Amino acid sequence: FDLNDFLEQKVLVRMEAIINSMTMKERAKPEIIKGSRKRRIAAGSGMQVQDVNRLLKQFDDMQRMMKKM
RNA sequence: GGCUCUGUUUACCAGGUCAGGUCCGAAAGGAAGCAGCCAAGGCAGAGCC
Ligand SMILES: [K+]
Ligand SMILES: [K+]
Ligand SMILES: [K+]
Ligand SMILES: [Mg+2]
Ligand SMILES: [Mg+2]
Ligand SMILES: [Mg+2]
Ligand SMILES: [Mg+2]
Repeated sequence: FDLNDFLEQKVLVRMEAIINSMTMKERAKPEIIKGSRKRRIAAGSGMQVQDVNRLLKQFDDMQRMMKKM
């Protein structure tokens, strides 16, 4: 379960936008998204880095649930 | 070394086109710009000079 799976699953638009600014490697392994990539993704999606942090957290909470359920 | 062909590789760090998202505007209209793709660069094989 990665960001591609989360992608398929104005807030929803904002969330898809952040994923749209990512490279395929970032969507496949979100853990590689550190400071520099967050900044690139944020500016590229018209968001603030804090918005990218919230999206990544939500993705993480979902991945954790899927791993279980 | 150079050029060409072919394969492959490359988040951002002055290229092009820029979906989505963003920004300015009441609108008409504009703008910046990530991903992708393209170009280009990296690593090689081959050919030519
Ligand atoms: K090549
Ligand atoms: K682009
Ligand atoms: K952009
Ligand atoms: Mg680039
Ligand atoms: Mg550009
Ligand atoms: Mg648009
Ligand atoms: Mg408006």
